[PDB]
Amino acid sequence: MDQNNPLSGLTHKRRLSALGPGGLSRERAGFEVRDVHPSHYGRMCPIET
DNA sequence: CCAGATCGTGCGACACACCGGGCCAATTGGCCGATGCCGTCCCGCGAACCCCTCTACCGTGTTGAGCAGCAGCGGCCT
Repeated sequence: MDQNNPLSGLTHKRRLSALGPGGLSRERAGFEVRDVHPSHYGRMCPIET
């Protein structure tokens, strides 16, 4: 857990990660899975990454 | 004006300067010689330490991209 301050701890939760066991690895993602789809509106923040 | 500080000079004392004598104190420091406790070693036995061996109802299966070489096949050529 990341405990610099209340905001950092809260933002450690509410995090969606696309890489891990069963996901896609860091070096393999193209440039289409790293884009802001127009369906992100209200489901995933386009600024905070 | 003239009298003590400074110094000259003088007499003595005198603290040693000598360089040579003639004995001594302190203080030895060696181990001398004699006595005694510890290191080393050679067993002595025993606890453990590691290796080898055998047991016979029977039981039968584990991403993308780039570049290059090989196998199968269409189709001439004889």
